[PDB]
Amino acid sequence: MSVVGTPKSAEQIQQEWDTNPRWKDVTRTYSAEDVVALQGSVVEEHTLARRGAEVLWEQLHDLEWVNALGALTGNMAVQQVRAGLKAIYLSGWQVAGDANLSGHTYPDQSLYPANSVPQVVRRINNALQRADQIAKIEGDTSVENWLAPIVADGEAGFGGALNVYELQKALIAAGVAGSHWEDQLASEKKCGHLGGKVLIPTQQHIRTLTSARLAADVADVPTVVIARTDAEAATLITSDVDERDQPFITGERTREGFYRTKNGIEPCIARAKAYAPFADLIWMETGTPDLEAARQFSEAVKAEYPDQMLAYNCSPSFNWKKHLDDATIAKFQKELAAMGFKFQFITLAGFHALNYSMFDLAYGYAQNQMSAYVELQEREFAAEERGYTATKHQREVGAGYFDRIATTVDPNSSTTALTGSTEEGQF
Amino acid sequence: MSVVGTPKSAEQIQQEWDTNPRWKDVTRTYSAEDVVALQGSVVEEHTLARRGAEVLWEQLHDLEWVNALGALTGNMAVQQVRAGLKAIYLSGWQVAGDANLSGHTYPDQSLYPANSVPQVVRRINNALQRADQIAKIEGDTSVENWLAPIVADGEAGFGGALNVYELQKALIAAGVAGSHWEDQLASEKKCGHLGGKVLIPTQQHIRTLTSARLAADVADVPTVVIARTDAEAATLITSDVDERDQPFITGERTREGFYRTKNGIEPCIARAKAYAPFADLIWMETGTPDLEAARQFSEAVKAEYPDQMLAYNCSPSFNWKKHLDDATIAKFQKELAAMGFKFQFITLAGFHALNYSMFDLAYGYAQNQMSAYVELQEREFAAEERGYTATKHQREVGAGYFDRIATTVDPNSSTTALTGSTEEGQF
Amino acid sequence: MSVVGTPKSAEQIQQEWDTNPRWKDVTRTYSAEDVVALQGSVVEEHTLARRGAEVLWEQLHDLEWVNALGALTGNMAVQQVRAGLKAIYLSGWQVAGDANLSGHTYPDQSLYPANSVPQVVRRINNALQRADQIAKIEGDTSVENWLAPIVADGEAGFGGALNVYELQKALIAAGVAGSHWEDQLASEKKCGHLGGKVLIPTQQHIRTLTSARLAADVADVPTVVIARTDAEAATLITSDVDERDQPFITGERTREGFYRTKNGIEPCIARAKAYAPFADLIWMETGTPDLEAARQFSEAVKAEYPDQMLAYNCSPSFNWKKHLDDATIAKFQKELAAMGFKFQFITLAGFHALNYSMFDLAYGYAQNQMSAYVELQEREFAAEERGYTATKHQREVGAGYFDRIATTVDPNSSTTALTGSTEEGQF
Amino acid sequence: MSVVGTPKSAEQIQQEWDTNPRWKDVTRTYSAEDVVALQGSVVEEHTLARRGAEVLWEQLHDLEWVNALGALTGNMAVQQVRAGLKAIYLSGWQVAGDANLSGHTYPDQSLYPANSVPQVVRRINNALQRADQIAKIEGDTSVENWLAPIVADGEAGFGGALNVYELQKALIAAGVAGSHWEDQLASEKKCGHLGGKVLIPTQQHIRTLTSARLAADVADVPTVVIARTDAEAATLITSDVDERDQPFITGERTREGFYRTKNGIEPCIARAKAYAPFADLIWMETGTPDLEAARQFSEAVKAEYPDQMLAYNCSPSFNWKKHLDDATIAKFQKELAAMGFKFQFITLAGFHALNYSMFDLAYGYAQNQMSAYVELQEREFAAEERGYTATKHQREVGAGYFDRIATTVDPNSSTTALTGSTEEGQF
Ligand SMILES: [Mg+2]
Ligand SMILES: [Mg+2]
Ligand SMILES: [Mg+2]
Ligand SMILES: [Mg+2]
Ligand SMILES: [Mg+2]
Repeated sequence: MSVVGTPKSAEQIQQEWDTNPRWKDVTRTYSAEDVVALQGSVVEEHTLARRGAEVLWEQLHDLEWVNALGALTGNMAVQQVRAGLKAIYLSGWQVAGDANLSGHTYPDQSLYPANSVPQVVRRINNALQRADQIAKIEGDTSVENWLAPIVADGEAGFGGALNVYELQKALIAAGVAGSHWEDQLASEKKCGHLGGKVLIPTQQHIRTLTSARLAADVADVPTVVIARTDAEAATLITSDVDERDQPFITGERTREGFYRTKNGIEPCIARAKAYAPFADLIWMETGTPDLEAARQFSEAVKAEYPDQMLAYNCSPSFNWKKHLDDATIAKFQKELAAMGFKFQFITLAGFHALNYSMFDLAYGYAQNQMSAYVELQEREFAAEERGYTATKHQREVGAGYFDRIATTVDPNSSTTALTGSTEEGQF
Repeated sequence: MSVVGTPKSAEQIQQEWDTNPRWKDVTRTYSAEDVVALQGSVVEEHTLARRGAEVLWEQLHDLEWVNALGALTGNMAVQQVRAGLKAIYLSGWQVAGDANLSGHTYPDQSLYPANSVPQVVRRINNALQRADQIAKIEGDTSVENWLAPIVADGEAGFGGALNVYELQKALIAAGVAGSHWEDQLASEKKCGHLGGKVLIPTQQHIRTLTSARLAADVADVPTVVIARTDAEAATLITSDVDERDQPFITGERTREGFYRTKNGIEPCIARAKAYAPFADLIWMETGTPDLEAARQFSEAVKAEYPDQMLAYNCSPSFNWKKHLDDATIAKFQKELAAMGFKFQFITLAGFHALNYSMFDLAYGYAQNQMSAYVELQEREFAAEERGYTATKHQREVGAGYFDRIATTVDPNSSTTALTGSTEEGQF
Repeated sequence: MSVVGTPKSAEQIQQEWDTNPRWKDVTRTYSAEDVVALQGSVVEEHTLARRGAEVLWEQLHDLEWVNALGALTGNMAVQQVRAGLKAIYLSGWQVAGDANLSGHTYPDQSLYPANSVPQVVRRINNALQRADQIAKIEGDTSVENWLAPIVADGEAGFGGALNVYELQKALIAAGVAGSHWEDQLASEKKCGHLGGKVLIPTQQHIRTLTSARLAADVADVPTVVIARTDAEAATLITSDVDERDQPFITGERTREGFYRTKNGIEPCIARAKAYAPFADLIWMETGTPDLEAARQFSEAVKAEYPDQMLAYNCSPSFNWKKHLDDATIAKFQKELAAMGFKFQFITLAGFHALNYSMFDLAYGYAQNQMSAYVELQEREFAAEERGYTATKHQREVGAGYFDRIATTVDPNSSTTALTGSTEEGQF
Repeated sequence: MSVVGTPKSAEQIQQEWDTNPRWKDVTRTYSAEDVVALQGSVVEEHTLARRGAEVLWEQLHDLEWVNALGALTGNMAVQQVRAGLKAIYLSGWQVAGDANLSGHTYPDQSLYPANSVPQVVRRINNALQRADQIAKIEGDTSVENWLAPIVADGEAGFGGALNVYELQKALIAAGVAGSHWEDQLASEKKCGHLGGKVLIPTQQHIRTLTSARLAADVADVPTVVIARTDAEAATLITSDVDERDQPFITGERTREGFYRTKNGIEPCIARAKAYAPFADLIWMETGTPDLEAARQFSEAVKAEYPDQMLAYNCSPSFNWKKHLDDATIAKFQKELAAMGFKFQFITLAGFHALNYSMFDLAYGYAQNQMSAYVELQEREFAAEERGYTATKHQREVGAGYFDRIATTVDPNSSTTALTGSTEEGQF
């Protein structure tokens, strides 16, 4: 036998919950003994999840606010970090659209296999690790921490409390820093800005949030748990069993058996308060980018919970200039941070940048061929003064790093890559 | 017992070989009976592989030339077709860098799992199929053919003839139209524009081209087979056993057992000639974008095989404006076309478009937050006159197509997505 | 543009629904035109799905009955067919237990990723195809059909109607012949012999059966659709919306909002009758093997639907000796077949055979080392008289088939595998 | 900003290499600073790989010998440990045959995707972890260590030194304890007991072993590195470049350029000695299970390398009773153990166990239906005396464990699985 990965005792775990300020405003309805009972004889260490979660928590407290863009590939996350961004957002919508394990293009309705997001978390972490390895051998100290924390989409958990548990565990195994969970019926899940949304009862989402925390505790990592409510626009709910939901129930039913419910900020606020003890961050989806509406939500929840941090989705599902002038747009995130919205993210940033940049290049290329590509390459060259490095694509993906591996195994290797390359001679 | 998928007879196959103009200049050193014995009692129909290969072959003869850009995600290929391109190039380098089944970022050295490119082939077809389905329910006739032919990188085959066979079979099952195969040692494979390259003997590559043809024949599809030679810059070869290679052997050997060999256009020309009976297209990697060297290579091959189509890599591994003036860049592809270069491609187009667009957005975002994203969204709106559609990301990704499935199953469904979406109300 | 895989006209499909006996007893609530609307410009052929479904249907009408054993690996399926079986069962329980895409061991509660069963379907077809390729090379006419139809577990569809649709589509792409769908809540799905089952409303299961059929129609293949009811033991239902369900609802609720419902054969019979127009086979999960209960169910259904075929789970979750005697155990399937149970299967056969054989082997090995193994080898030699071939393991996994590919490419290869093998010299 | 996962200093690594008896006679031709240079800013902890490798190294010394059977599924490994076995062997031949990521059935020729064995390593560890978790909840302490060390097949590394590096790294991420590497040309790899084998030069294999050690060092885990030579039967070698290989070169060549070499125990002992400073265990492939040949190989090695442990493949490719008597067969492993073979394993145990046990059942089932199955269920019942537990399949697979998760999350949950089960009532 062995002591490696020996689980902590329940008293040690209790001590930590009582001692670490991380757990100041955090309610667990299960016991430390319950956690240990689920741990077996060996607890795998999850370095990147631990490191990420701790970094993320400090950033939410140390910065004015943390903003992120949705990344759907590893290289996308690398560029975000290279450009000075300090956190990464992993969008389930983007995974459905262009990066899931079925191989298919889907709308955002939880259609893809449930291990799809964990795979992209692991991909993003691998890509940042490579960027980190390359920087080290290059003596590049331009970025202090390549392993920026990742906050990923847990959707509606793909089923019940057990599905939620397995997803959080998978996300942790892959190195996630934070995960979010929404109070929608999993079998009818929608993007927050699609219609046809169905809520589940308040208590059912507390079970989800409890389940997400249990998985993190059993995995012995301080995963940041975010609760999201879709009650601003959802006109349906699965059941009227929960007394907290009954005030918005209208009596009318649909043919499927769903109850109609009165949507808006009011049930969002009540839901936020109920989730607060079980959420590190709280997020309500909205129909418009509106600062007053955000202030309204923020005030009401902080009245009850002064230190409860909030999250906001600066969604590309909004037509921004339709609703806001350049001046409000420019100050949007700053104002939001003043209200307690400490995590802010553009969910579909990667989808749009990728689709637009390839459309633009392919269109020019269709008309003018190489002239069109040369314009991009020249922009890349120009971008180097900003810190862009990917013009030299070979070193960017690690040709220099694997040369070092190769010469470590055999210094006189005849088959190394960078020496004699066009990159060496032309860039 | 059934007659679904029953194998043809050798006689039928032979007739096909004798009379189909597709096979005019194709040498097969195995028998039609050999093919049949490999087919068991059922042959699966590969619709996309068949359709793609037939469309590709006609475009090569119908169009002045077929050009393409490297796609590494499904959405990229969609935007390329939407912008008017008629074929998709699937780059092994890009798969190594940002889209392979290990989840890691790699340089272009055949490090990733051998089913990686096939998986991307299937993804790209899935994505094109989605765009096709959406076009049909939207009444969108702007794109003539959504299922553009995919030409994919078979690298050095990941081993010997059998690994080659299995890779070609997997590409076909995934629906590939064409595949290219290079005369390097698989265990030391490099991007053409990296150094450290090791050639295999001429006959070993003829064996590769034979295996790739054989897999296509057994799968019963007219897959376009592309032969690539890396002799312009490789200074090593695994063996001097082949008399056609001996004139360039120097005599010196490395510690690995590799022979030094004289690189340049001369051994490329000879190899291209030995490969011609086994290749629908021939491609030589070169160190610069140069019409004269292209002309030189084209002239010499055509003098011996007048109907031999060629392929040219318009590589991002070149510093284009360091080597050419804007006038020469503007005419490059049409000039190449005139010489017989019928398939032309920018291998790493995807990697650069993706990396540069995200660096630029993230950089802007870091300084201006929402102002930076809105500039992109506005550029997207502006692009609609050119044919861009992804600004409406919900329908782009099939929300309307799935709503159609939903209402087909249940016309009274209360939970369809687009009705009441912010997309519908703001776009 | 091309003719390959062009979709049929609505008129043509209608013609088939009208005139093909296959659809005699089949209700479709959507139209032929709805099917065409969803097929885009190109319809992929699915040879193995078509062949298997056609073959399965014929067998259901020819043989007294069709039985099968649950297979979780490809070799297992190969051996089942070798041993003379005519169909393969693909258990979701077994996939959860030992063959799903998360890599984890799960209980049967829809915990694993939704593309796990399609991947095993594809695996089993690949394995059978290799067995079929090898036979055609060894001139083995022993087995008449290596491509036995596969019937696969669709569970509760992993969510809503769209999740169901996507599962069926992926099952078909992998070459499934038939699929079964059960009337449970997916977020709380259970093995039928587990407790805590929650039913869905009758109409919701008709929605599922409809979705499964629609995916088959869109994919243009006559997949066998199987309807399963879990009403014998389930005491919970999600809603009281459906009038057909209301007679069993007690009026008592749970804290989650579920409704208590009266379980037993009576609701199973009512549900079966409701599912009948949408199901090629109907299957009632039961708590004990009981020829009497089976006849009761069988007679009640046939009274309304005389030609409705049924299916029966001979479940290892039963203690067979606690309930029955040797004489009846021997007649069991034959008697069921006379009541109209035309498809019969042992769900967990593979789990038990694999787990037991390995335990027995390992146990002996621990105390007796090589003696224990040598014994297994002897039985394998013995079993050769009954048709077993796996003792010559090299040729069993295709060493000779691949040698043939190798010599097809190059007859003079010095790197063939079987020549010089210890299989050639010791066997 | 974090110090979690900060790598050790060169000096600390150096100290471990100097003083820790683990690294006693281990040559590393690279430096401690070379290792650190490759580690980036963060080193991920690999709990199961560290634990397994440490445990395995101890067992190899504390125990008389360590023996193992090839496992190819997770359940298979659980039954091996349950039966008292102390280590698990992961066969590449078995992955090729029935458990690789292409989904196809293959002969043992390195045809499958290179990440296939790592996936089975992860699966096996997951399976053992589940069993550990259940046993802890059931108070079963009959197995002291559920997480038995896993020794895995690295084959010929799927290419060059960098492919070896990545395979070893993936094996470690998955939790491997040891890995073996053979001196064949990957592009022509064969199972040891097939023919058509090709050796690579001695120094090339040293490169392989050095790369495998480097990956383990960079990953900071004491992975057990095993070298295998295939020189006993191989009559071919890629090159005559290595002077240690020249004595066996005959001078004859093939049309492929390979060199004919004299096979036998002679080059095996020479290669064993060359590999010894780079291998924790040495393994020689034999034509027959002969104790005398093993004595001859062993003695020759210990005379120069006294502490060098050895490994032996008790292979099903041998017809065992065709060579040995029941008296020797029974003493075989004990005898080998004396000679210095502390690791012995049956490569294809799982294959034969699986294929036979399922052919047996399916064959009975085809004649006798349910009678055949109950025969099996009766044996499983009979085995609960020896410790067999899979009869109660629900608990075996985690039903009780997930019930505990469910009740921890919500003690009032009315949808738990075991209460009301047939397992709770019939077993
Ligand atoms: Mg989302
Ligand atoms: Mg809180
Ligand atoms: Mg390439
Ligand atoms: Mg099932
Ligand atoms: Mg092996």
